[PDB]
Amino acid sequence: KSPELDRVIGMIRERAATPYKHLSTDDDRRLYETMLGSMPLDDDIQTERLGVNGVPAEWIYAPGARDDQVFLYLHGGGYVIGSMRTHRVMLSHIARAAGCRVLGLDYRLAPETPFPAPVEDTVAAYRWLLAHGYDPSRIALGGDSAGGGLVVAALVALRYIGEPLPAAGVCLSPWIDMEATGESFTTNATMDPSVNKERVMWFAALYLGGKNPQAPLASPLYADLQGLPPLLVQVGGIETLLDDARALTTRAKAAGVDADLEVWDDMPHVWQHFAPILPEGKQAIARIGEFLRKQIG
Repeated sequence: KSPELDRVIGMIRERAATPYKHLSTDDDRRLYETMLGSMPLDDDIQTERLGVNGVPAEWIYAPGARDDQVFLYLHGGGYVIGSMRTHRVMLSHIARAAGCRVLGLDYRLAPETPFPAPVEDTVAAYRWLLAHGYDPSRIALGGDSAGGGLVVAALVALRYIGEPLPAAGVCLSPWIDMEATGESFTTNATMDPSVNKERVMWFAALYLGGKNPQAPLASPLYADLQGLPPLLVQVGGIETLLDDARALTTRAKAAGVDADLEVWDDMPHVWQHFAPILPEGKQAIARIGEFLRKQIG
């Protein structure tokens, strides 16, 4: 009922109103860009496009950034849409809050390049960091929705191929279950203005390219989470993805991982995206900054 929240909900509903199933993939991508395009990058943010082991990526950082601390970021958008164009402003807020550099990946999207391309890209990028002298103890992975699941999957993959693990993971409204079996997909169906089971199914079919929906790297709900670094998980109380965040946290703790779950009342899917215009978004990002400062600081 805050005016700021009302405004965010309005922007979300305007996008969510448009029939996406009749749109070309690129029109769906652009529709996402359109929603977020009204919030410009601060004038003092530095960015640079580059390839990291072949993956298109972008440095994003505010003045006074510690150049040795890196938040490797995986954007959301169902593994189908999203990019630094949609995510760079939020990332600049996190960068500034954490006092670190962000390295955001424009990782391979489906249907052009389906699962497990994003996991491969995340590993390639992390290997690039290590090859260029960044210390695992000063690197954290982060991601929202699809990217949030990808953080977990990438961490498991890295352990499986014997890479030194990074210091932490951050998951924002993580999507960890291709089949959308979480009960909140039923109970929060009318509470959640952004995300519903239909749309998730749409993304999963495109991401999977016919592969097993329960594959641990697509659905880390089924992955071995042993040995992962401390996780911060944020999610909104009205989200259909609420149970994905809870299930991830429960499974991580059972695996002996240090996982902290924050359920933010009344907040929509990836509300941190609207930090420039939403107090709760700035508050949540401040929390992320504190977590990163603790882990990679």
